[PDB]
Amino acid sequence: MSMILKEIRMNNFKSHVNSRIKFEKGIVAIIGENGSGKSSIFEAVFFALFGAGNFNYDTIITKGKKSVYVELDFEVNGNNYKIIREYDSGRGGAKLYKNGKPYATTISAVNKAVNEILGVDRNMFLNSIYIKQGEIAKFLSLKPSEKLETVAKLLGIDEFEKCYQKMGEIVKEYEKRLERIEGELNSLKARLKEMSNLEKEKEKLTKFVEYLDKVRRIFGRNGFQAYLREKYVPLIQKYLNEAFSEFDLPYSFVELTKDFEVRVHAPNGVLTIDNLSGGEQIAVALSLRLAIANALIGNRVECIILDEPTVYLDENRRAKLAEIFRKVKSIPQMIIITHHRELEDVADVIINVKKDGNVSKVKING
Amino acid sequence: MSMILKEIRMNNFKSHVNSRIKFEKGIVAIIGENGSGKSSIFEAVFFALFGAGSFNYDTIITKGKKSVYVELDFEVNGNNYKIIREYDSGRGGAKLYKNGKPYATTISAVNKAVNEILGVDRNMFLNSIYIKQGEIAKFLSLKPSEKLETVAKLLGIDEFEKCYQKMGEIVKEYEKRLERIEGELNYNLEKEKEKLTKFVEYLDKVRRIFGRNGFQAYLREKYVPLIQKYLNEAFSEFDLPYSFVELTKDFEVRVHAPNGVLTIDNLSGGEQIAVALSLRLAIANALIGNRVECIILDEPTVYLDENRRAKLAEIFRKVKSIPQMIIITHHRELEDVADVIINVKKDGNVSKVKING
Ligand SMILES: Nc1ncnc2c1ncn2[C@@H]1O[C@H](COP(=O)(O)OP(=O)(O)O)[C@@H](O)[C@H]1O
Ligand SMILES: Nc1ncnc2c1ncn2[C@@H]1O[C@H](COP(=O)(O)OP(=O)(O)O)[C@@H](O)[C@H]1O
Ligand SMILES: [Mg+2]
Ligand SMILES: [Mg+2]
Repeated sequence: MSMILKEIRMNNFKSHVNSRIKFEKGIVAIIGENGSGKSSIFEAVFFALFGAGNFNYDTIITKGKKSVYVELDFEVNGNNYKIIREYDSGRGGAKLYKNGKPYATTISAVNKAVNEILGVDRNMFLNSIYIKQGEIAKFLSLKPSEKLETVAKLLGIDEFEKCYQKMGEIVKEYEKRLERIEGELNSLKARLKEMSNLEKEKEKLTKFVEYLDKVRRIFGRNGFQAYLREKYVPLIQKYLNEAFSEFDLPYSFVELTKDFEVRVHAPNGVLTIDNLSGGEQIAVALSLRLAIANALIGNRVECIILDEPTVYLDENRRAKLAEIFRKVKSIPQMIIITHHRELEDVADVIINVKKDGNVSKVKING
Repeated sequence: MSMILKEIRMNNFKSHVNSRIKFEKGIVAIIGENGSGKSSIFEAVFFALFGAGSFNYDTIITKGKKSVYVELDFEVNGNNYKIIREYDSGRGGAKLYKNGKPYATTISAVNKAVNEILGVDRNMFLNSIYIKQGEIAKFLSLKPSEKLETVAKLLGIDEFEKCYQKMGEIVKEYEKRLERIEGELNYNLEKEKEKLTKFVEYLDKVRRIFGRNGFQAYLREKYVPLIQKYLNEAFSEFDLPYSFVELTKDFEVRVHAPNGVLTIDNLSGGEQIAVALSLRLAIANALIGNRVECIILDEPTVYLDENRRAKLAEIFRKVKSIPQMIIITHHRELEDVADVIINVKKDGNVSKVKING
């Protein structure tokens, strides 16, 4: 389930000693000089949604201060939630309202409530709503085989591989111990009791080893991983094709393979993103990233946040992406953070951020 | 396998726009005012070894800049590696040399090469070479609960607990589908139904046989003998007045003194610190299999009262088994305890590194 952001109030959150930003649907541009406090705005949003995870409040509390307060009004499934998360000199606290009425009141409940509502862990969610600095540029830069890799990372594949490997550890540990035992099996009372128990341990470990190995395969490449691929690929390919129509790409059919290779079927070829022209390469890259976000949540994303989406792009490409932005319609609320003033011409609502001597200020114009 | 650090060159890495530090064996003290750029030096070392973990390049690139470059020369098993990891405006890259000759050239290969070389994941390694500010202090004050706990936190019980959740969340998913299946079966690929019900089975077998104390156990039968052995070898080097030190299968220290077994919260204050460093150092040896080559203590003195800072200083004098012990701090005194001394001074947002005495 995807949310639509509505409003946030913050107290002593890094450079935002006292800010109150209201978001609207359509295309919102958050324009402000580098370091003016743009990104903090969202860290606070995510702080409001999941709170501390054990991290250090020294990182979000305004330097000098010893208390921070974030209040976020968002919307999931039409229902309007207000979540407040505060911290005052050691004493934490959090509460969650639903359509005006109290719903959760303890840090523990609120966290549980929030995850019950969104339907995904903090990471899955974060990747379905937040696109990091110049990601679309870094992507076109990766070698083809690295473009597959980051799709898998975004889907949480590597997550399971990482576990496949930890299980591997345990397996081997139990195997070397089965060697350390087999050897030991090859005063007189205890020597015999120990011998029996060494046999006993042998029966115990050779049993767990088999288990682990099976559950190790499930974390592996053709276990749950393959399953996840088999589940997302189709969804991504469906949204990839919607995007191609939306951003008006001259191809009637885009395919995503299990390995996550984007294949664009054209007249005389079955090309890859790298075969596309810079203009189209940008379009496809956004399409893919927007698709993944859809796949991570199930349906279509409500709100998508693009942090400095035009960062490592030349002057000509920045312009193309700007035009591609103008095409977006299928995403109720797209938030664009940037220092490029031009992008304002692509927004329905603009929010200006300007640091005033280590104190972020927010004004609405355009 | 443990490494010995030799040298690192960095470009636009946080406060180090252009620094080049050369490390030497024995005891190296990295002294510099708070915030002068000491710790970044090592973040860069670790950046050179594993690259952007899972990460935001905005965090390591000098503010204003849009490119960072780290070049680390280290040594594992006598072999001398030079690993270079760079990032220029979106375009990443990495290469690894071995004894002068190219060995790995792609980010993907280098990472794979590095892990093939060290023999442990980024975390296991990191804990076998980097003692985080406070760790020591945490062992002299934390309750007997925290201790025996915070110990396993080091052996990696956390990473194992995430896979514990994964497992439960994979059974949940397998059940969501096993559902759709039954649905479709009422209102050939019933074989998928078999594969899934079978996995949900294996998953629950391990899920229970490893519950909250599943890894707890596994850990005890892998690091404990070693933590002890190494914990002992430390007691000797430090000249502790005990012939033997036991490690309860619960990661608790049992010092053996003439008047029977003695506990940590009952030993000499000066030995408290001494024992604490021995335990931590031991845990580092266990994590890697053999004796650590290089051990980095980041501000190992913070949280200690005047007197204790002095004791630890003197216990650092005794450390001869570790070929390279790197001390980071903003306590000038400690330079007395160093063979080499690297000074770090921030010159208006730009770290500078000098060599002295
Ligand atoms: N803990 C803090 N207390 C007060 N100000 C902070 C804190 N942490 C960071 N800042 C300020 O916030 C700025 C960085 O904010 P950020 O939102 O990342 O900017 P932007 O996204 O506009 O590039 C820095 O300019 C810094 O001075
Ligand atoms: N990305 C960055 N670009 C430039 N300077 C940075 C960056 N990140 C941190 N710093 C600066 O470096 C200092 C922190 O460096 P650090 O090496 O952690 O210090 P120390 O270890 O001496 O306490 C802070 O003083 C901070 O202002
Ligand atoms: Mg930003
Ligand atoms: Mg430091």
